[PDB]
Order: sequence, then C-alpha cells, then structure tokens
Amino acid sequence: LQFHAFISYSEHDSAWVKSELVPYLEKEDIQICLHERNFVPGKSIVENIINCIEKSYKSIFVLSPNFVQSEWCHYELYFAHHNLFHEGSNNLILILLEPIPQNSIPNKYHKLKALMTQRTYLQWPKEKSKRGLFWANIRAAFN
Amino acid sequence: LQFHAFISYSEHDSAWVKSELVPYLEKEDIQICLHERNFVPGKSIVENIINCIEKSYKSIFVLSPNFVQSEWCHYELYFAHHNLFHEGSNNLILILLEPIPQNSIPNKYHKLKALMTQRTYLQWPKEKSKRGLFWANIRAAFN
Repeated sequence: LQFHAFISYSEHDSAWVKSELVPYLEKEDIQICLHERNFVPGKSIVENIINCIEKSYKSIFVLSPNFVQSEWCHYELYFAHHNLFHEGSNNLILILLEPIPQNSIPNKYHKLKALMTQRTYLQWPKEKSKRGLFWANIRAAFN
Repeated sequence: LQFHAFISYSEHDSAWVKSELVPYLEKEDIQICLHERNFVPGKSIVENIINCIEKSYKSIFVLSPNFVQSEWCHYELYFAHHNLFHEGSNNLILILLEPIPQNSIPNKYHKLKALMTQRTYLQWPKEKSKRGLFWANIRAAFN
C-alpha cells in the first residue's frame, strides 16, 4: 500500500473536502490519493480509480446528491462487484456530507441504493458542537 | 421546437464552447439548450438531458478525453439505445475537439466506441487555415 486513504468526491463538495477533511487527515500523518495529483491521461478514469483503490488502506466516499448525480455512474458501471462495496468489508468509509433522499437516486444505481440501505455511513452534523464526534469516528476508522 | 441545438460537453472544455461554439451559433439565431445552463430544477441529471434532447432539433457532443472520462458514463448507462445514437441519425453532431485514442476508452462504453468507429465526427483543426471548412460544416448541419 502507498496511501492511507483514497478520497472519492464531487467537485461540488470540493471546498469542504479541501478545508476540512484533507487537512484533518494530513495533520494525523494520513497520506491521501486524489484525482488531481495522482490521475494520469492515457489511462481511463476506471484505471486511475483502480490504482487509488488498490494502493490505499481505506477508501473514503464523500456522499452528497451532487456526488450521486456526477460521480456514482463510474462505480455502478465498473465497481459494483468490487470487494470494497461488499457488505462486511473493513476498508470502506462512507461520509454523508449532505442528506440523500433514497428516491432521489437514479433507479439503475442498484449498488448505491443497496449501500445506502445498509446505513454504515458517518453523517456530517449540522451542529458544530457535535463535530469532533464525527472526527472521532474518522480517527477510529483509521488510527 | 424551442431549441435548435443541445450541447453536451465537459466543463474542462467550457472555454472553447463559450468563446467559439456558442457565439457562432447564437449569432445565427440558433437557440441553445444546456442541461446545467438551461436549468430545470426538480430533476435528476438524466431527466435534464433527455429533456434537452427531446426539445432540440440537433444534439451536439463535444468529444474530448475529458468528456469521455467525466460525461459519457450517464449516456452509456441510460441513453445507449436512444434513437439519437442510432446509426444514420440526422440529428447527432459529433465534434472532436481533442483526439481520443481507442485504448483510452473503457470497453464498457460500447455505444461511444461504435460512434467513434463510424468516423463521421467533425474534427477541430490545430492549423487555423482549416477552420472555416470546420465552421462551414457546422452551418451546413444547421440549414
């Protein structure tokens, strides 16, 4: 493994990932694989994603409605049968950054709906005093 | 019809579309639909796209490696069987903005690989003297 964490996210959520999640992980010596730094052309998105997933200890998915509408398609098409998304896998971390009503999810995304039904996700809290508890679950997932 | 043209493109190619393609079309009284920019709220990505396609005379796809890696998945998954992508379709216009080698395209993108195989696309030239034949081909598609 080359990375402690792969982070998969939508550009719509860029700010939150780059000001909160990424510096929090970097402060704790958690090296991150990202599409901006690691992706290479001459390779498909599928291959870059596969590289990050295979070289990383954990894979973090930053779930939001925007993530559903722009990023999930690749995972449904190519990664539905992947060990990462099999129930009882120690390496998946799902972060629900903003709520996703189940009926907002396109009906061909069968794996995404199966995962949301599982309810293993870590929810980002509206209340700023209950953050820290979020981070406690994150550090439990790693450290 | 409300629109003469739908334009599907990647944001990575925004510049070329907004400084070159769109003004060229607008100048000649062509009403343009965009699923993000001719916004409809209350809809998923799929519903916006199919909306634009059904309401427009032609559908223009601005093909680039970036388009393949960020936009095509939705079309393979939800629209592969649509009449728009049926061979011998008067209504599809493919613009090749930047080259896409066959091996960079994921093998599950069957419809895209078939379309690229037809080689009916309009290629954007590096040399500025072969433009104009390019633009003349565009206006040809539209009168």
